[PDB]
Amino acid sequence: PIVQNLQGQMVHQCISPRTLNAWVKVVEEKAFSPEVIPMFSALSCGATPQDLNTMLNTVGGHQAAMQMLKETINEEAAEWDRLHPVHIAPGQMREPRGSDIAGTTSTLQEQIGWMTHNPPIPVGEIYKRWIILGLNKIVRMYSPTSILDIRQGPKEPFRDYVDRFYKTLRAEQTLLVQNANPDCKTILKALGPGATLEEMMTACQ
Amino acid sequence: PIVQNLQGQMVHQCISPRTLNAWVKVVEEKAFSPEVIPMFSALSCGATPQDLNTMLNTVGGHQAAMQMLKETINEEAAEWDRLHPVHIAPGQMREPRGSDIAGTTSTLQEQIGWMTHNPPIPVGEIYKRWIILGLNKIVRMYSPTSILDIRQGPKEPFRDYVDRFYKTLRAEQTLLVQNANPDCKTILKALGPGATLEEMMTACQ
Amino acid sequence: PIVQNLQGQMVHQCISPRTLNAWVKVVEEKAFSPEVIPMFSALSCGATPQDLNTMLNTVGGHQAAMQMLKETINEEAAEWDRLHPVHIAPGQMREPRGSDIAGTTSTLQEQIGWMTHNPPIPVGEIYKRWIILGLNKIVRMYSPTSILDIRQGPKEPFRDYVDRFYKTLRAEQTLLVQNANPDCKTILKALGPGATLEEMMTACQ
Amino acid sequence: PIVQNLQGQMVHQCISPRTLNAWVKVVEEKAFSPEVIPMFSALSCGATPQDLNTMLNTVGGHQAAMQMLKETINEEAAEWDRLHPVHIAPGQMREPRGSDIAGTTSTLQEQIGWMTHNPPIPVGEIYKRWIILGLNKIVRMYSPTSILDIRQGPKEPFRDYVDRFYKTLRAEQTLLVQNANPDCKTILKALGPGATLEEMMTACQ
Amino acid sequence: PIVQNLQGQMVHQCISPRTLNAWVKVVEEKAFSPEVIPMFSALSCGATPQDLNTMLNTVGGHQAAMQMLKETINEEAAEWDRLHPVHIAPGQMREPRGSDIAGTTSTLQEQIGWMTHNPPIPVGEIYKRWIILGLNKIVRMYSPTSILDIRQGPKEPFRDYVDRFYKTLRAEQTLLVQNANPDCKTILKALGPGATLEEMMTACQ
Amino acid sequence: PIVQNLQGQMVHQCISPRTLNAWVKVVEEKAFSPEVIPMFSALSCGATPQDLNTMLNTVGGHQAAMQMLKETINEEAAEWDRLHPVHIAPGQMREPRGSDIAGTTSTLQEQIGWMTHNPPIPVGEIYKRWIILGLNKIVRMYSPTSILDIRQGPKEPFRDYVDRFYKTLRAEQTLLVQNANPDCKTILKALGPGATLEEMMTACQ
Ligand SMILES: O=C(O)c1c(C(=O)O)c(C(=O)O)c(C(=O)O)c(C(=O)O)c1C(=O)O
Repeated sequence: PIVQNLQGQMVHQCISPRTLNAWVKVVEEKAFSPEVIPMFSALSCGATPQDLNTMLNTVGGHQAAMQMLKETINEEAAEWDRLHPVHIAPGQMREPRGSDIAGTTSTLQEQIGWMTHNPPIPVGEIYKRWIILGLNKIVRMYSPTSILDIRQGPKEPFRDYVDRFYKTLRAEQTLLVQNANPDCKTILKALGPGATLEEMMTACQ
Repeated sequence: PIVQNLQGQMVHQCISPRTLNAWVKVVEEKAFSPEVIPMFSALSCGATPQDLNTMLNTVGGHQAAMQMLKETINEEAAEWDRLHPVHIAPGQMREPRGSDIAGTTSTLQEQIGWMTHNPPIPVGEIYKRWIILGLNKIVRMYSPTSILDIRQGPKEPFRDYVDRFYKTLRAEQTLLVQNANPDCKTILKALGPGATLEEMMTACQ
Repeated sequence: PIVQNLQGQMVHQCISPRTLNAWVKVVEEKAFSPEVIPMFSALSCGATPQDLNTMLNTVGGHQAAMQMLKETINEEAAEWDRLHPVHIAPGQMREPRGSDIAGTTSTLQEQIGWMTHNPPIPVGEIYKRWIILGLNKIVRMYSPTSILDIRQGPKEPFRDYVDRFYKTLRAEQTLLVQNANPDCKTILKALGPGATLEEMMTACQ
Repeated sequence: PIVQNLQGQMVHQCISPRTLNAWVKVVEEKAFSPEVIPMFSALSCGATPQDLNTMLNTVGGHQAAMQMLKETINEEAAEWDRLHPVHIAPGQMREPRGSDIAGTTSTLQEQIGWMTHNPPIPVGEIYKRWIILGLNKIVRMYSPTSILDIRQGPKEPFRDYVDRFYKTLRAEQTLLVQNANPDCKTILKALGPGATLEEMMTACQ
Repeated sequence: PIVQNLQGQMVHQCISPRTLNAWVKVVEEKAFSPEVIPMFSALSCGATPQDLNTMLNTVGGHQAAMQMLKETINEEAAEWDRLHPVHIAPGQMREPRGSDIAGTTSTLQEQIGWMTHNPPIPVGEIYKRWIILGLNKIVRMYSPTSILDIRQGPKEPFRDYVDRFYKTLRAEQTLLVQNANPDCKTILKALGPGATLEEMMTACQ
Repeated sequence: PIVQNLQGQMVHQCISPRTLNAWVKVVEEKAFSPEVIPMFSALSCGATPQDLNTMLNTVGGHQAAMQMLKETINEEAAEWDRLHPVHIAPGQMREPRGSDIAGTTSTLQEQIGWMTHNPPIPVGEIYKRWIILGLNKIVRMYSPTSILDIRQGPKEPFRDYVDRFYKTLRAEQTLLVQNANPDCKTILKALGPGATLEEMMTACQ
């Protein structure tokens, strides 16, 4: 990543073994559950494109997902090149193409040059956005259940049902009441409109 | 978070893999037991709003709770906007709205600008207060037992009973004596008024 | 905590995830065995009152103990206010009350101001003393056995007996010989007065 | 490795116990699965040739692989010497031979001298390229299955089949449709040409 | 401990949670096996007397040993006071007594003052020597077996026997041949005088 | 060890708990498998003689090996004294004897003085060489099998056989073909001379 040193200059630092292991382990344990995306984003804080490829490339499983991700990245790269055509002046900085942002045709030094320029050409942040776009599609693809099929069991605590409901809604990216069981549905219908989730949860507790 | 470097300037630092993992693990292991709140507060020391959302968003379970939390945050944000209406001067700092404090409509750079201003506009601390307000409501909601139902068993050591009593009181946010078993109740009644907890515990040991 | 930076100024630093976890784990594993107190003291090196409350508040169990601790803290705070009555001059430092030392009515900034003043008003150290006073009372309360009941078994190695003896004495805060078994008692009686523990242990080995 | 200090000079640092352990553990757990190579590359960020040999030499198993790697390294070293023949001026820097790049005939001090020269003679990066060339050959050798033999089972979810397919293709370094089972093959044939992987995966979900 | 900062001044640093845990764990796992002493010495590098007491006091078991250690420390302290009698000049440094070196009657500030004086009065190193003296006595006391009773079994590999022999000798603080089994004894007798351990081990392999 | 600080001076640093634990654990898990030596060398990067003794002395088992190591060290020390006889000028640096290099008769301060002199008298590196010489002898002694006895089983994959072969050769410090099983021997004989290991392994795959 690029970080501020103690003196206050923006310097490149090696990606840490702790960061590398954290990402690999979270993918092993959580696959593409929605909460993996904000973990990815936080673990890649200050990442160069090189770092971002490192993180993606260190994943051993899920190669169907990783191939879908490349497709998304290539679509975003092509759209970048459409909006940002490029024409080298000796010792000067060239303008990044899509594949330079994605780290496949740019060097680490070029990446550092862009990201620490004044003003910065934030190739790490641009690439991270494309990756997250791609990961969101994967999360939704691998979401196993429609919210229409999240219905409260006859003996299921309301809390547990609501957990399943909003878990599913998050992965999928009135119905809460309609899908409740008969006893809690009746209680919730008599709360009237504009009840908060807290009030519903209290009511069916 | 925003931290003091070695030289003494307030700089942004990436949230650490250790911090991220600690929060996720404490929620996995403790759910919304009351002691999770001071852990949250300590793990988010110096946090930007971005960091605070990261921590909340990396939680995979408990989505009923996370949705209740958003409701609380939105109520606190709306009350902020009521008390702090906002009117951009080129190169100048805009005033934060509720949704800027909550990190949903403000950039990391804006957040850093506010938090390191002289005097600081402490958007991380303001947001953390709203979050803790929300978490406290959740702790109380998920508190399983009334203090009225914490009663000492016939063979239950007084210490163990008092542990359950104050554990419950903490989650719920004279009765100690009334809920004691017959033998310890008699001992405690004869200590008279103004006995300390230490003296009660000694007496029934 | 407040620490010396690399340059040599006294700066506030966030309490680390490692420190937080170490304290929580030691309480989980050891409860109020006497050795927990020096661990507490070492883990809270340079602690502000805020840090000290964090450590105490992150403990999930033992709420009978934590309530006894508050009582001790309140007694020490009241005695502080008796010896140190307080009368704000714009931009000047106010004098700390007991509840300010205990971190319940003082801000982090006030705490830093006191602890880094020249000379320092060491509110973290003062509060830590009160807490340790309280923890010592708890260790003694939870000490399960009188030293009078630590007696050497007929087949019990002398070393193991002495371990139990001094373990108990430490928790409780001639008898070694009297409580020894008949065979070792006879050996120890013939060593005469002024035998070291080493010599006794050698003698009964 | 060679790193930037806080002041901004390029200094040698000892390889960390964390880095050493991470590499050894990844080889123990993953052997020569393709994802081990980007992990190697990231763990050896800023590595001297000495560091690179350390990492390779700390591997206890897989000595057939490590011997094949030496062969590749020696071929790359010989090709370096063919393109870069060398002729010592007192106190001056000598030009590196292949075996100097590979760290077998150069000292740590010579390596640091080359890597921190202006412009740098990047012996660590040159050697890392040769090593990765060698590791790629090993990954391919140890790839157990031809892509021709990755065929979807009659009850096998399409996702799981695609995972196996691209996993195999990666190790090996239209067919997706041809190797699908009859039911999904029919669905995929009716999508027509130019279907994305996402669309295929959606179609057979 | 007292350490050199980045600038090069001798500063106090808090004892780390990692150091504290390492010591406690090594005592839990190894008790007073001889190798615990060099681990102690290395873990207490730069330690103040306060740090040294912390390490000793965090040990929960082995209180017979810890009491023997105090006896040794008190003997060394008394001998210090015999050789170094002491007579306070306002703002000046007082001379340390034995109990000041042992950290029982000196403050952390006094300890830092002595250890960072020019020339240093190395109270941490002096105390560490007394502690190690004490620990050595304990290692020897808890050594379970005489070297006279380490004899090679009829089927026991010579290597394993030599391991037991020198393990015992280390704890206890020609015979190798005499205690060997008949077959290896005969081989070793025919090597003649001045055989190295390597040659003996080769001979009986 | 001696390290470069952030400013760029060569300073002494305490050996870290992580380093100490890594060495102890690698010896526990791997004993004197050949790969332990490069791990030792990397873990003792920048080590003083004091640090090197610490690492060796913290090993609890393998005392036959540790005694053989001392013998090797004493032979290397005696040869040092033969080549480097020594004659103290007030405030000046004395010349190191063999036992000073081995850290048994020199102080930490003397060691630092030699290692940071201009030019450095690299006593840590000199001692490390002697230790590694000694460790190599031990690796070879504890090598359990002659390369003559590594022969491919009738059903043994060629890869697994080659792994055992080069593993053994490494510990021991044409035959590959001769020791292959009949079927692979025939294949390898028909490749002709100058086949690479890769080509042999491909051929028998
Ligand atoms: O191994 C490290 O270099 C390290 C250490 C460490 O010195 O033990 C610590 C640490 O002080 O405990 C920390 C840490 O602050 O938690 C880190 C870390 O930043 O994660 C590291 C490390 O860089 O790995």
